[PDB]
Amino acid sequence: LAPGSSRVELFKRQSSKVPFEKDGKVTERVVHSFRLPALVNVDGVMVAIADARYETSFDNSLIDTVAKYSVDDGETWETQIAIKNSRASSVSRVVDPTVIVKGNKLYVLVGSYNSSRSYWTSHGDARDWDILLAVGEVTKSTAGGKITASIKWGSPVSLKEFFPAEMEGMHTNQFLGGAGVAIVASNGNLVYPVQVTNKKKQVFSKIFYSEDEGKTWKFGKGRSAFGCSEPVALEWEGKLIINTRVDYRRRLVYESSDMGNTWLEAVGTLSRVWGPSPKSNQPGSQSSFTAVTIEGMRVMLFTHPLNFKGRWLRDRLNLWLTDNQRIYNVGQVSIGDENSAYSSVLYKDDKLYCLHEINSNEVYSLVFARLVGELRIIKSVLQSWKNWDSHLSSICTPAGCGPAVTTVGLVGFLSHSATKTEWEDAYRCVNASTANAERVPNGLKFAGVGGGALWPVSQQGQNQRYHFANHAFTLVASVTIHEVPKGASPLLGASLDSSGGKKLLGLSYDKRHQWQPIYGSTPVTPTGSWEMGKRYHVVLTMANKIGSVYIDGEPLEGSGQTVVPDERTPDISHFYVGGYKRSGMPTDSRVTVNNVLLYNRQLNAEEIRTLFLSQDLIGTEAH
Repeated sequence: LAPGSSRVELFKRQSSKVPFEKDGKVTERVVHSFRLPALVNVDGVMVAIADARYETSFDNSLIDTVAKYSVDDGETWETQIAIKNSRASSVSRVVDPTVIVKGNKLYVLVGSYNSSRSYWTSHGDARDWDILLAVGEVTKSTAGGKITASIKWGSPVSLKEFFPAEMEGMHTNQFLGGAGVAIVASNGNLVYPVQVTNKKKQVFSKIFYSEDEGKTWKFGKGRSAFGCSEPVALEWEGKLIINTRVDYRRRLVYESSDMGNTWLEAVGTLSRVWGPSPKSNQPGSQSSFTAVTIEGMRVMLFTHPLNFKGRWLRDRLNLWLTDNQRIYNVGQVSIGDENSAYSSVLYKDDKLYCLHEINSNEVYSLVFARLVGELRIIKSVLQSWKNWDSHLSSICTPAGCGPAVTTVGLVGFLSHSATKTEWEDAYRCVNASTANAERVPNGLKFAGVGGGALWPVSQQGQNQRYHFANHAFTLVASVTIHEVPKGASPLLGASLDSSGGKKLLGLSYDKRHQWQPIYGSTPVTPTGSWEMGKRYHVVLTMANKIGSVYIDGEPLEGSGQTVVPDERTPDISHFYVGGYKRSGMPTDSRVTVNNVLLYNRQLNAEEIRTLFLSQDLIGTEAH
């Protein structure tokens, strides 16, 4: 939890009480565990919705959906049960409450089970299942000169009638919301990303939406891959972005521009960025994933535990900030090494909050945190992004001005800022490590075996912000060679392995004053010519499994070559710059590199030309 931030235990395990209604009687009952936080703003009233697991944290036990609401930004709260289970048995439960806010209404979708003690994904059929929608209506009043609010919960309605018996190649079994908070699309539709099972017990995500305020529901035709559960979605630039949990694998993120009719993996932005554990081989988690506008910039906030412990412990809830280009680790929201899996982040009236689980010995509370430090950090980073984008965009490029330098898809930029061991990302997300580097205006001058900079890709580890590079990228830099090498020496490239010996696409230079563009494993053909001391503009582009290298805005011989065998998807380890940064690699690159730009797409010809013409103008040095 960042400095300045603070929290309270709001839904306190084995302590907080809820109004338990049964057989027409209501008793204030202590709840063992609270899980599945959903925190929203309904017309000025903060509402925290969750599972009240009365007797045990075990999923298949007695659970009602609890709501707490506050009209003073979380200082004080009222408590209610928003949805009660069927009371059919000792383990009846309404589960995975998923919340949409629209106007003054809360739409809450829950699965409902009567007696099963088994996990829902293990059920061979739906005999124990129903899917219910309850609507809470929030009204504010000022009887008494002080703001008050109340929420009237309607009886739940089954939406089972809207669940088709079959979907393409399958027979449906059950579905649930993805938990947390869902959305109202810009066209007014209520949109729930849902997790669905078929009779083979596979799980997959779908979009389940309503065009008539929840009276009828439809499923989008398309779906995620199997294995994607607890989906969470937001709308971004006219598309749904569906961010899914994949146990034991990296999280898959999809985009859909037609209400779920078609799903495309967001390989160029957010898919596979977030791993569920350091080695991405443990269970995943529910995640808060929202689009908000902070100081005029639309961005997305995403949370997920880092889970260093493994299994479902899911310690170290981390918050991420992204404008769909750069992905910034705001930091750890939870405290120390506590288990802290599920969460919900709310941005309301320029304050940031998070309601999240803490788990000791399988007894769970929800803490309500005021993310003061986090918002401060976020605003600082966004200012940096807006400022560098503005700086680059405002440059009058050489003819009257030429086309603007493009910042669309610009993800990282290594320029003037650098410390003894790092070359700093102007966008503040991923620095490059360096060796044998001397600072020069807008870059670094390298020399000696082991010299160079390493801009990590898979080397980022659990969370891989540059994963998009495995699908498409453009890497741009200005370079100057100061010494003729003994053989061929590296200047710039994307490496598939840690050494730099296995390259996806790179540029080297040789003793015959020729460039050696390297296209994957293709035998290298030296080409062109360069002179010592002259600065050259280098662009490496990769898209559709094809690599190109440009020098001074012109593509080198060999460009347009396949760099990825059509079968697999690359796993780039890092970009190397100005050397391999590997003492074990035999080369000595004596070169200066300035202004390294990384884009998450293949730049077009005009864009490349503009960057070439504007090389002397883009540095961060004076700014």
